Amino acid sequence: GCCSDPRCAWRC
Repeated sequence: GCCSDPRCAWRC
C-alpha cells in the first residue's frame, strides 16, 4: 500500500 512509499505518504 502507498504508505510504504514516502512519495505516497500523504493522507496515508
